[PDB]
Amino acid sequence: ITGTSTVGVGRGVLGDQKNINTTYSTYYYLQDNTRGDGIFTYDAKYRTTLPGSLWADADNQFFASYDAPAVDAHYYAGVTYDYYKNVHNRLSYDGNNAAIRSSVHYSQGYNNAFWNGSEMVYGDGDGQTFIPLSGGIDVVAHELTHAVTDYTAGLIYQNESGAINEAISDIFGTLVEFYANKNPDWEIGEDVYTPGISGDSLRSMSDPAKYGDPDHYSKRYTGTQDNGGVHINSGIINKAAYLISQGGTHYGVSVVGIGRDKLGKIFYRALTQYLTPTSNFSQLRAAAVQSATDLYGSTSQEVASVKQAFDAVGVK
Ligand SMILES: [Ca+2]
Ligand SMILES: [Ca+2]
Ligand SMILES: [Ca+2]
Ligand SMILES: [Ca+2]
Ligand SMILES: [Zn+2]
Repeated sequence: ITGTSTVGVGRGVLGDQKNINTTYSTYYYLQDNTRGDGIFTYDAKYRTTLPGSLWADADNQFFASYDAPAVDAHYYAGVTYDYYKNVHNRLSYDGNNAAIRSSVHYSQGYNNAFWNGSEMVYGDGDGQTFIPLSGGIDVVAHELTHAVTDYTAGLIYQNESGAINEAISDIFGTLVEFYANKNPDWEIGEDVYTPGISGDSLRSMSDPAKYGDPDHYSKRYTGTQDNGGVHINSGIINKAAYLISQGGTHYGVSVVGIGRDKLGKIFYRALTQYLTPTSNFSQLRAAAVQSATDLYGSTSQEVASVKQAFDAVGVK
């Protein structure tokens, strides 16, 4: 829509108040013109046709409970866009400022969120397993990082490449959560997963085995479910990424952590310059070693920690 940029205020899924960038033209729309070619949020109105209607509001105030998921989708897409721009110098997911689109209230009782190839889609949850999925900044950044992967390495969504694709999304979703300093942690989806239980989450990067995911290459899932285990075997990479950052001893192998910032520089580099559509875990290891080598030198501590981390999860 063509109109005047302005700022509205609302409340997100967890009840927190925030300012959001809106556009005025008769109504106030959720259209942020301050970032790239824009961030646009749509109402799918409980249907599955996409994208739905650009979200329109009469007074620029978004405190209705129906508004909550739109507020957070719109706001967290802007925070993810800022993370990629400021930290990695990348302009939107394609690197050329592509418009970012999201639809909320997709279907009824839908317990998922996803990047479909052209935009982000978020269900409201059934209210028991999940509350509206856009309330989780790690979930929003996870889905938006799939768009980044799609335009760069192009990892196919199955078997080891799909597991890497998923791990990349959990790593950058977590790094975005630390960037916004929103009670950060190494768990995924804990702000929106099971509102009746405290403490749990969908997946853990610091201890994937907590929920039954593998944390070692010898425990990988080799069946056919979940497209060959893309959400299961990602735990091996997540654990390696946690160790590179934080350090620790895992199955007897000691890793000195080098921190989150270096972790994000090494993996962003591996992702945008060395990973290809069919890369497997062993190729991920070699891409990560080469990336740290490029950035810090072959006899740096950084290269040494990437190697120990992959040795600790059994990836050679
Ligand atoms: Ca309103
Ligand atoms: Ca958190
Ligand atoms: Ca988290
Ligand atoms: Ca919970
Ligand atoms: Zn994913």
